[PDB]
Amino acid sequence: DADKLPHTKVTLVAPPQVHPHEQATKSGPKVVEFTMTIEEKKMVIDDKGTTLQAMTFNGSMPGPTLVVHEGDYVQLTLVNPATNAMPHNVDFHGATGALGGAKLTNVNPGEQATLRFKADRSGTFVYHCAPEGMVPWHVVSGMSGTLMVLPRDGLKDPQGKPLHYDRAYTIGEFDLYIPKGPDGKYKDYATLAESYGDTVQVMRTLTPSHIVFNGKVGALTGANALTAKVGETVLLIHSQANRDTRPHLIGGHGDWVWETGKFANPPQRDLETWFIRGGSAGAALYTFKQPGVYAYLNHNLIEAFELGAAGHIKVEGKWNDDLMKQIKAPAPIPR
Amino acid sequence: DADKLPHTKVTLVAPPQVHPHEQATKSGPKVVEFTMTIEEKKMVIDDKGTTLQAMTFNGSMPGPTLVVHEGDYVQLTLVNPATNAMPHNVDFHGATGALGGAKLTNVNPGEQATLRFKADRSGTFVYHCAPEGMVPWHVVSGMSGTLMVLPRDGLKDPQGKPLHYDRAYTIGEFDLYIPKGPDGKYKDYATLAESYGDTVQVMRTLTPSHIVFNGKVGALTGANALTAKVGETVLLIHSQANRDTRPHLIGGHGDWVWETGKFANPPQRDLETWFIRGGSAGAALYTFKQPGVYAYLNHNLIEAFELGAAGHIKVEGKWNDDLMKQIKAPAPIPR
Amino acid sequence: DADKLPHTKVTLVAPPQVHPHEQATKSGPKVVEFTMTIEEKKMVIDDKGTTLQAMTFNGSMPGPTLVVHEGDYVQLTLVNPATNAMPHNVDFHGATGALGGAKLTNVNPGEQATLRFKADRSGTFVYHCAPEGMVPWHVVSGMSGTLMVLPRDGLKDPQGKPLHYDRAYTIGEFDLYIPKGPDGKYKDYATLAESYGDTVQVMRTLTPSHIVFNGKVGALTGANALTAKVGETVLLIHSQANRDTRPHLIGGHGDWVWETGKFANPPQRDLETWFIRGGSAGAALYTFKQPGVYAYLNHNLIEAFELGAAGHIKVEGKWNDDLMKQIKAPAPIPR
Ligand SMILES: O=N[O-]
Ligand SMILES: O=N[O-]
Ligand SMILES: [Cu+2]
Ligand SMILES: [Cu+2]
Ligand SMILES: [Cu+2]
Ligand SMILES: [Cu+2]
Ligand SMILES: [Cu+2]
Ligand SMILES: [Cu+2]
Repeated sequence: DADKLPHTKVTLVAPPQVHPHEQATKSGPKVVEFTMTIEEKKMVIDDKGTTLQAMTFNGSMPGPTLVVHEGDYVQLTLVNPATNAMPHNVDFHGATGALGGAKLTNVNPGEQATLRFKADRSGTFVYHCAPEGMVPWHVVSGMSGTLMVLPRDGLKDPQGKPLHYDRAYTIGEFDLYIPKGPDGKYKDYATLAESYGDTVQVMRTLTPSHIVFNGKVGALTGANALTAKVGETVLLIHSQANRDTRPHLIGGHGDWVWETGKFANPPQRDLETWFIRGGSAGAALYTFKQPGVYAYLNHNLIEAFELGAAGHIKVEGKWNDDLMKQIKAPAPIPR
Repeated sequence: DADKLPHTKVTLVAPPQVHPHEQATKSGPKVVEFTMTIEEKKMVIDDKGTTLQAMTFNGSMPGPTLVVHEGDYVQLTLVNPATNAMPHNVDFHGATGALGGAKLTNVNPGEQATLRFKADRSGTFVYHCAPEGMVPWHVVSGMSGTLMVLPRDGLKDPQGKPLHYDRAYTIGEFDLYIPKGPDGKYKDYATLAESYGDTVQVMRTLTPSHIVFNGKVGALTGANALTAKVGETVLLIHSQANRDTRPHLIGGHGDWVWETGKFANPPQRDLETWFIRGGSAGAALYTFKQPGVYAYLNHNLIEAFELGAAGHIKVEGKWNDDLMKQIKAPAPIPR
Repeated sequence: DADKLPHTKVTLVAPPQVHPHEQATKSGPKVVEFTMTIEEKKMVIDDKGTTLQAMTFNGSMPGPTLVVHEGDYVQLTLVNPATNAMPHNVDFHGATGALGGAKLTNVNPGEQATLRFKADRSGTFVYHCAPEGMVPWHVVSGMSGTLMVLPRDGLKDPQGKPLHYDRAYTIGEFDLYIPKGPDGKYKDYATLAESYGDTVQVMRTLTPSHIVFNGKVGALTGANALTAKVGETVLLIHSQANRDTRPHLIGGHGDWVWETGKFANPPQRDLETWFIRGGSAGAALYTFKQPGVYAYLNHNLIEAFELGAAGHIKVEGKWNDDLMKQIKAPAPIPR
């Protein structure tokens, strides 16, 4: 009986980081408690000052990643402060029943609720807001994130050998539908409510205006690049709650990848590019072998470079000429 | 030799049901005989009364699912009544040769033809009309359905364990390209041929006006919701003859899924959302554990809730608080 | 050490053919040397005379396929002739470090460079141009191709059994973004640079004007249809550097398919339609069992038949009535 299990509290951290956690654990099932507080806020999403009347869990896109182990119970207190203007709820693709929890968590501004479910299936799973009658708007406006449910004995390759990472990063990719006025410029709305009708018109075209990692063009670049070093193994968690994407790490690979994001299935290896179906989260492991600034992107290259679905990984360490060597630098064609 | 095997006649049923059949069978190979009659008709596809100048196998979108076992031969009599305007035929993705049967089943109005092929590969396979030079149009206007070739000893998990279902449901998803006039309203055409030029313009934009399950918005909802109960295992067969989709059961999972639809391959488990490549049929098993109304949808949520790609499953039974419980109902935040 | 391994030179051949190679080999690792020369050129891409200001590796869309074996080193000399307008480079998805090679092969017109990398992972991998700030334009204008890294002991089925092909064909599929003038007709530009701004605005709409195999509508039809015969096994290599596609052989199957294109993973069998993610190359084997003209296409049928993503395979041999038979030819409905 779950009420009699030990309860532990986890403090969530902002993306792209993930809160500390164990992979293989000797611990038995717990009720792991989390709190998230909804925040509606206008956000600048590109270098030209275009804004999004956004909606978020915990003030970020994506929402923070919640990690537990298979057999644990997730107990979330969802808070919708009075400072907000719209109702919300939460649907966990990792949960069973009641439309993922959305039926049991309808919180209007000024309310909160607490939900518990058993995390009985391992994998990366999307959670997102889903108010009846306007699910897409709330999702495309920013309300999604990942629940990672690791197996108790950690991650395994297809032969049962253990796989281990030194660091997890979480990337949420958001297809945005920002309206334009008659002058062809993006509209800037004084209120969330005012953005609704025009935004739904754009959504229905199925053509996003921007596709961003972690909330804006350039979110994971420059000072905010992800970081690693040669010999380090990273897990890259990638969520897309509404639309397909095809992650790729330029100059690297997916050493082991769960593109459908479910760890009881054997991963695939050596992938150049993988595929995250809209409404899911997948995960890739990679162990760096070369230093340099890598790009991690959606390999529809228009969506990456023109619409924003690209970030970087700055990697420290020593260059390996056996893996790759510039035999002759760019020079005049022999005459 | 095929001519010397026992012949048997199966009566097809209208989607979303699937005609009665065995999973594991003791029976040996048979020539299984099916008849289908092409019906061109004007159908109402949304709640505003928009119409499609539709083309169907047997009067429904999708056509009925034909079920046989691996090793059986399928023998179809395709009738094109005199009252239709156009020539038609049939291409079975499950068959080998002559463009899937299409070159051997060219029936003009007033004609019929009979085709036999060996169903030597197990899986769900799309069949669709494919008249030379008119293929996209006949397919997007409704002419597709599923052939399921069950393995003789039934469905297997990756370790070879048997998987069994209590009820199969068949969902066809249709991307529709309905034209609009200068006033921005959907056009209503008196004849099939009248719809052609305008429909082709809309098709070339690759943007569907509507995406529907089983022929219309709301087809699998209300009185026509699918049904199940706690403890029951359903097989959800999903076809999309022209365009990708990404099925998801909200509040549930894909316990075992063949997203590429081919049963000699091992399935994957615990999927939140899977992927049906345009031009294919796939199949998912799920055993319900909670009662309630579930949504089964294409998890591009715009595609689902704005354009029509969603249905419901009403599930009877007892709520299980271990799996999910409302610890605290929505209430005001302590001030 | 790579410097001391034997070096051999391979002469590339024009798609759809692949240069002669072994599958299983007794040879040890080698540094395999290749040369490619970039050709910018205006090309006619459809039957009404529409032109693309194209960029190519070696004069063709796709660039030729490079075949080596796992553990070999690839050593490419990349030549950008004095007569081209733009800088180029190469990113091998099969290589590790320096953005796939891109940072080490920045060749302005009149320059060349030589890159070595270890092909330590088996599979079909995209290579494509990637000059900083112009990646999408160069890829969609035609600068991509496949590296096939064959395992030393050749292709294997899921149980470890060997799989052998008699002939490989390489199909590169290109989503094109050709601009239109105010009159609604496709623009025809005098120079490459003239095409830039307009092309970028089409690209951002995410809607291709054309999607073609090997450079143009009907490139692989008529006199240029691919060829085979009953009993022959072919390997069909399919690359898409920018956008998803869903290949299908009409009247056939993918007997064994690596849709993510990585040969250390077990393939899937009996596929009707497979899925090549944007930014990847995949591979399918089929053994022909019926003669006739097959269509090989992207099974979004609008993309295939309206936009151009279709070709043909003409197959010689003897019809097999057990696989498929016209029991009754089209004839009047009985009365
Ligand atoms: O490797 N894609 O830029
Ligand atoms: O079988 N696709 O036309
Ligand atoms: Cu919300
Ligand atoms: Cu969802
Ligand atoms: Cu037809
Ligand atoms: Cu087809
Ligand atoms: Cu280039
Ligand atoms: Cu690339």
